[PDB]
Amino acid sequence: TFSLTKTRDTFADWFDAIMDAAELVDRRYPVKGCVVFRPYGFFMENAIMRLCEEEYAKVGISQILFPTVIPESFLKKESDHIKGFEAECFWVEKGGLQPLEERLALRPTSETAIYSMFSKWVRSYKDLPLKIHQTCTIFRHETKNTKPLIRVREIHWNEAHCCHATAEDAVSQLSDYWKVIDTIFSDELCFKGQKLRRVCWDRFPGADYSEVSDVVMPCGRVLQTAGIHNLGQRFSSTFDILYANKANESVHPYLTCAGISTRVLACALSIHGDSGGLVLPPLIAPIHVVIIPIGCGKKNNQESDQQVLGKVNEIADTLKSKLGLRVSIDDDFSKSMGDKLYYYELKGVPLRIEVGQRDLANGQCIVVPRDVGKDQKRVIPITEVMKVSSHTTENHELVVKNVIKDELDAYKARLKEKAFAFHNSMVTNCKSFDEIVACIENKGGLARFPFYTTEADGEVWDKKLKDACSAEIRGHNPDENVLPGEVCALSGKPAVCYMYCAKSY
Amino acid sequence: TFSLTKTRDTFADWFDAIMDAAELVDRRYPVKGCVVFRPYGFFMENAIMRLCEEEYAKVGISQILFPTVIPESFLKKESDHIKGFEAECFWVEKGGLQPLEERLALRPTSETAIYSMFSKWVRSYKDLPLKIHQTCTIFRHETKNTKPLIRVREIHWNEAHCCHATAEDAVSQLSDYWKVIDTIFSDELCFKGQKLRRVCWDRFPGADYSEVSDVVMPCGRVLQTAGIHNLGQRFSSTFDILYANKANESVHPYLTCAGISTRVLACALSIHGDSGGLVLPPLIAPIHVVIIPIGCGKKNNQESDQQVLGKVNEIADTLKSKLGLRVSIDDDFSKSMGDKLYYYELKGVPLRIEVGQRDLANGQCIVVPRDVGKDQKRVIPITEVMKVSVVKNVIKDELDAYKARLKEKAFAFHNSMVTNCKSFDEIVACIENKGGLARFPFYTTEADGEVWDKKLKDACSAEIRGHNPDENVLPGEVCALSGKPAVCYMYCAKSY
Ligand SMILES: Nc1ncnc2c1ncn2[C@@H]1O[C@H](COP(=O)(O)OC(=O)[C@@H]2CCCN2)[C@@H](O)[C@H]1O
Ligand SMILES: Nc1ncnc2c1ncn2[C@@H]1O[C@H](COP(=O)(O)OC(=O)[C@@H]2CCCN2)[C@@H](O)[C@H]1O
Repeated sequence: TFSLTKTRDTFADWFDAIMDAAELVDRRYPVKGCVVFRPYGFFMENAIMRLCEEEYAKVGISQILFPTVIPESFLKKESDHIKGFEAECFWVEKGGLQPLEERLALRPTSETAIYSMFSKWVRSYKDLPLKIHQTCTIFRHETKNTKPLIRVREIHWNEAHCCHATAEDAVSQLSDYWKVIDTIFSDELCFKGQKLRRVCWDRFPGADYSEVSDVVMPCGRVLQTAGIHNLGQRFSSTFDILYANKANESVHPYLTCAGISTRVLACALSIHGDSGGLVLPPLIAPIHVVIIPIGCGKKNNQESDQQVLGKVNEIADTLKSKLGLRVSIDDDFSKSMGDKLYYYELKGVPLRIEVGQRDLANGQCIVVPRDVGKDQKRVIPITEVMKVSSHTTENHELVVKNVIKDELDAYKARLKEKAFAFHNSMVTNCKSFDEIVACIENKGGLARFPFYTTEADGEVWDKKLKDACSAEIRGHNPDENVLPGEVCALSGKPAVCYMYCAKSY
Repeated sequence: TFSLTKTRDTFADWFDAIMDAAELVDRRYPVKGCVVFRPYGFFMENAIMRLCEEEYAKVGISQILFPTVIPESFLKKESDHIKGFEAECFWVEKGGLQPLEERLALRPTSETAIYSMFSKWVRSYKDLPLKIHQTCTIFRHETKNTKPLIRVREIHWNEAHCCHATAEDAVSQLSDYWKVIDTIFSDELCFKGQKLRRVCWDRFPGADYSEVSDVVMPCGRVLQTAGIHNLGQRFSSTFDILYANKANESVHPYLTCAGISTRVLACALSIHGDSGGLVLPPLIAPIHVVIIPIGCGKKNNQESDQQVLGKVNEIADTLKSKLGLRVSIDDDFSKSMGDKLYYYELKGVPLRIEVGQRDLANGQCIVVPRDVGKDQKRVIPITEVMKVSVVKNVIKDELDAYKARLKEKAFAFHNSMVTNCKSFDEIVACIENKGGLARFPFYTTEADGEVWDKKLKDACSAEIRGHNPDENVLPGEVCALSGKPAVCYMYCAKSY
């Protein structure tokens, strides 16, 4: 029976227990770090990735699918990329009883395979921009201490890869990627991450620079939940991607990529969760609304039951047909309300509506959002609940309005406000080594501090911080401008940026 | 430039040529049988699997995702299953530079993985039924004569697996799978296959029996394009799946499964295609309607061009926003009208809308369906094209009429490729000259029938595919081969 307040000290146990109790994943598959996505959990993952796919389509990035297997000669082409990943590669060496003539790696990430094909698809400036993405699984062997969604050896994800005529287009693409992240993470999943330029000594292998969303988790560690990279022209030279420009000069195009995985789901579940279990944003709720008939099955009350059950159906049909909501009806009269409520709250269903004989007589039903619970139940007339208004805007877009929709939207907005407040509370300004360390140890989250360099010699301080408190310098936000005359918290030299330090997953 | 006629003799080449010219897939990925799905092709495959997912969801089959890797120990548990699939296993043997403790197989199909987990998930009758499906790729190493979508080594597919309390529930599940297949194949993709109980000597390895859709391709060979299987209790025993029933008895549940792959897309493209290239059912058309401004860029005619382009945008906006259709505008004036026509013809765009000054002055536009072409173009008032009011619109009507024309023709093709035979000679003669499916009354559905299968393969390289149990045997009907009373009508064909 799941009942555990979700705090810094308890989160790790809370997460493992909720994974099982809500039947999201099954870790008992006998391959370490390869977890079964069970139905209730997979619906959430699929919803997140479908949204990504949909949003990528709107900004001209086309969905494709590559094979899982990458030939060894592809994977070894780019030096810095392969050294970064070679320990992570599963190798296929036989087909049946016979050895393959060329070994095949299961993709740890798809740059080497995709850019080998870009080399063929890109011959002229006419072929650019070339923007694709795929939703698939990748494979990482060396992943240690596996945790569902957060650190696994088979990882469900989406990767976008774009080929650009110029440096400026490449830079502009990064903003397009960030637009999609904000839509997914904040507008839809109601949480926030710290946007950073990753420290240059820990860039994506092969990248010219790497930008990330480091999300504060309830334990106080950060989780890298988006990776958005400018690969420059390095891969284009290695994989011989060349296009003839308008002057018929042969040019190496720029490459960019963006990746999100099951960690996005990890964040949404973890940040919004409470002592009763899950609290799901509407996007990823397999059931937006559970309607529960109450007080049925009484003696010589078969007629009243039919009327109650009849109205429950008319509510369900309106919510499904007119609003597109996912609705369930729990008409199992053997189960007590206590046991039903436990279960639906455990599973994080945003709204329950209770309809019974008495309330039906008064023309009312009870609507209870998941985050605030029974104490702040809403009495809403049944007529109002059935009330749907619609209009068409200038752009011929249908705008539907309804109280249950309003309640879902208000629910989202409360989750968002609470999640953003949590993030904001876990960014702490520090003016010294000691203040950063005490923050990491006592509070967790991100320690923000002015720092003297964004260049490679900053790694010296990354190591001291790691040794002192196991926190690492994650990066800085270039859009945050340092005040003149501010000094570096660590060296005393003039500050050129604010670095962010944290314990990482 | 693509202009290959699509006949029984040219189909194989026609298929290879249009895969490339339409940029559906890319065979130049240098692992044999592992092809890239390019954007235009992937839209199609994705539309088909999303529909399958949606339909399965509507009948209580929930989507899940299992790992790609299956440990060797799991894979070898069911004797006939492993004998059926061992040759086709890619074996993962190293993690980094280090050999793996236990070999991992890339899933050739997921029964052994999934039923190991059913064992853990099933405890009592209240856990049943348990119904799942997944869209993913599987791996079959031994596949030869690879051909995109039809015969590949990495195969994009959907597989559904259900666990049932009774034998009757398992039989009823097969009917649900079949309704979904009919929806996808016929209602949406506008083609037909022959439903058969697969001959018992050629069942799915580990199945009690197999049901299939064998679809007639333009070359006259048949392609197994759906596989729907009753696994009985065999796997449940092997993987220790047990449930406590209402009377607290420990009993084995019944398992069923169903699979569709990239072959569905293959059939749709192949059956509807013509000498101009693809002809796409609306479900898999990345673009339903291409709108083309015509007669623009003339000397001193910039005013009239912006009127034409303005109206072209108004039509696109109405079709996109009000009706939900996928619409593309080709206003690139640097390209010839001939090159545009050829391209959208080749890519199979259901409808072409042409808008020019001349037609704009009469308040009209030209609508050309892809299947019938410019000889049967429609001249439709623009106000009617813009009129939207169940949603009704003349362009939506043209897409529906187009869809119905595709179905009628593909169904007629199927029907013309089923030939009734009353003797061994007629079967051989049908197979050798006409192709398609040879249907004949036959004395048994059981294992002794394989003697005649062997004789037929030796004569003309055709095999007995199976029989449809729904077909009534005419009173007094005799077996075409033995003269004994017929108990079924077998279907024989050359296979892919
Ligand atoms: N073990 C794991 N378990 C779960 N999620 C993970 C794991 N490892 C990484 N992720 C998730 O994959 C995301 C993208 O990977 P990235 O940042 O290294 O960039 C790229 O790879 C580029 C972009 C696509 C093509 N390559 C990571 O940010 C993390 O959220
Ligand atoms: N090499 C290939 N290339 C393209 N498509 C293929 C290929 N091989 C097979 N198919 C396609 O996969 C389908 C399912 O395979 P099935 O019939 O043996 O049944 C099952 O597997 C059960 C049901 C799912 C879980 N197990 C085949 O009908 C064919 O359409």
